[PDB]
Amino acid sequence: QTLSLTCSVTGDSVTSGYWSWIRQFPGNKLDYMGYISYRGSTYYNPSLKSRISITRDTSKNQVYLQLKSVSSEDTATYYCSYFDSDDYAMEYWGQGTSVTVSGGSQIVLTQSPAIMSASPGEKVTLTCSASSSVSSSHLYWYQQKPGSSPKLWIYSTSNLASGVPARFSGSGSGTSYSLTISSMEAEDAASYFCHQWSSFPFTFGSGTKLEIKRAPHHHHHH
Amino acid sequence: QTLSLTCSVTGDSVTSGYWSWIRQFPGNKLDYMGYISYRGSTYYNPSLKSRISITRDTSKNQVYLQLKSVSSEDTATYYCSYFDSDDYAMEYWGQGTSVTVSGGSQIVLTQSPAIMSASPGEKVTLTCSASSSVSSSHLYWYQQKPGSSPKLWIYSTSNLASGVPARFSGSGSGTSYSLTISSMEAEDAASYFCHQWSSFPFTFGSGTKLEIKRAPHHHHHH
Amino acid sequence: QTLSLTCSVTGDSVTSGYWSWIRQFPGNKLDYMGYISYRGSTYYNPSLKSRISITRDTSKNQVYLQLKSVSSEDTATYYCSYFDSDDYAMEYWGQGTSVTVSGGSQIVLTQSPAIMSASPGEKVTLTCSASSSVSSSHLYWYQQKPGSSPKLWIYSTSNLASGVPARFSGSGSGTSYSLTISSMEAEDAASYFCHQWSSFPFTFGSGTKLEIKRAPHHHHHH
Ligand code: NI
Repeated sequence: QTLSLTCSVTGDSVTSGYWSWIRQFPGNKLDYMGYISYRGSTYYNPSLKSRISITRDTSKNQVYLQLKSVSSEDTATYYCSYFDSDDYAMEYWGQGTSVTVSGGSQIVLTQSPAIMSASPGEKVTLTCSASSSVSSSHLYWYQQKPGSSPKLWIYSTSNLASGVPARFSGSGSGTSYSLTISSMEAEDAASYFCHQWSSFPFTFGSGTKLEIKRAPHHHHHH
Repeated sequence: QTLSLTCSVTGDSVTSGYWSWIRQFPGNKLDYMGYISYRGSTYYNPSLKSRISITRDTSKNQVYLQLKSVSSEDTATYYCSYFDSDDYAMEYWGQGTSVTVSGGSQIVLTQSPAIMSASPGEKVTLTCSASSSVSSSHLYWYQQKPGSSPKLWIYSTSNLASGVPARFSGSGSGTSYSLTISSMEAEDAASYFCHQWSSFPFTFGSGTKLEIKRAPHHHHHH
Repeated sequence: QTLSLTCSVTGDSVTSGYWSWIRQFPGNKLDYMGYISYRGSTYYNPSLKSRISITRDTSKNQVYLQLKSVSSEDTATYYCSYFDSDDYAMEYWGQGTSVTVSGGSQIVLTQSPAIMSASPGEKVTLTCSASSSVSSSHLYWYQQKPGSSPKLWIYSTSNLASGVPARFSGSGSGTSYSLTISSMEAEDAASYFCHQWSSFPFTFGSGTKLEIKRAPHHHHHH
């Protein structure tokens, strides 16, 4: 029983780049499966390799993911991301197709805490601990709102994607990195995953779910 | 005026299976349109048949839905689900394309209540009443969070999709089935639809919207 | 460095219509890029024209968006909408593919306020001010819930898409238009954008984010 999914984020055009498949398990732990480059070369995450096969068909203009010998373990939502660059670097993510099946070492990134509780205007600080050293220009932060696919929020440790509101910043180097918000705003109620792609295989943090309380209220009418 | 939508969840590969179109009306009442099998055979829901036409093109690797003679009544969001099995059973849903048009018997599943209000840690119990007897291994439960497409939560009455947190269980047989949560968790704030596919045509419940209160608070500072 | 995206909302079938690309910037300001018609003719928004190129391939059954000379400014989420009509008028939107890049006159519609705070059952009233006169049958209202793509809520100023709950209405003419809800309902917690397509180039309002308070509570146990 094989899993076969299609991807088609990019159009015609396109002269290079890297299509990568990524799955998110329930629990939200993100997993980097592998990629296929324009000139045909692929990379599969060792955790599989024997099972996974990424391919493409410029004839149909579709990129495929074949995950042989599936089992309830592969139940997750699958994303297909496209990545290109010179100095300018483009990154777009597909929608996530949710898959459910029935039959019942690297740089590990440690997100903490698993769920930060914040009221509005409050200063917020999230930490990501890398099980080893990671190039500071290959450390990324993604924001994900329930139902949406990951949005590149901060790239190269401290650089804010265009449009990220000023209240955000990104600190770090070597094994300890962090993201902070000068002061909540409820539009920041999401999940933040740190990402590292300097060491193969590429990894993601477990997640911090960020959500704000309501703020105080009183009843001295009174 | 015809409605023409495409689907492409599966990739190359694939040696069988059943692509099925399903629409969700505003109100969230889900509707099972029909399916097309790999070896070419189709099934259309009687409510239409004269209007609907499902087809595929392995050349473009796309599955199509043609719904002739549309009218404001067909305004809904359309999903394309793929279903395969031996003993292992794969099921993945497309994204939902939202359609809006302007011009102004079976086993009916009864969800109840239409909207359960729960605080955290509370025991929760949702009921689904079938207008007739339904095979207990063809009764399914789907969870849908606003904006997302249905996620297979429980299959065969009481079996939890991999990753469904332990606090969930599924009771039932014959005409009365139910789903319960040992104790809320706000991540359970979604909609739960029961599904039956033992009797043609296949049907879905109306929906229960599940959402939690906040929990108590006090002000004895004091 | 060019941006190349694909679209495939429509299926085979289809005898005309207009595929249009629209981007939404972080901040949510919506932007109308252009369209391509079935018989091949295109229209590009003047803000670009030199950069944008819309095309299609009936061979692959895909519609493309090529946005040459990208820069962090084009970071947004891109939608592909399909529009057809005789008297019956079909409109469906794609999913939004989120794009992020790194390198650091018309009828302007003014949404107000940028964020209305409402408790349940309350009468709500949102206003849209057009920098000039707009045909009242080319003024539209879209609802967007975080993570979802715009849903056509009201068309031709005052006509409710099928399924829009009765509590909604749409007032206006000439330069001032408005949308109202007879009484909240928390399922109305979304964003509402007014849209005008009588004058080229077509425009969208900035957005009003609509969200309800909780309602009062007391503690006289007591
Ligand atoms: Ni109180």
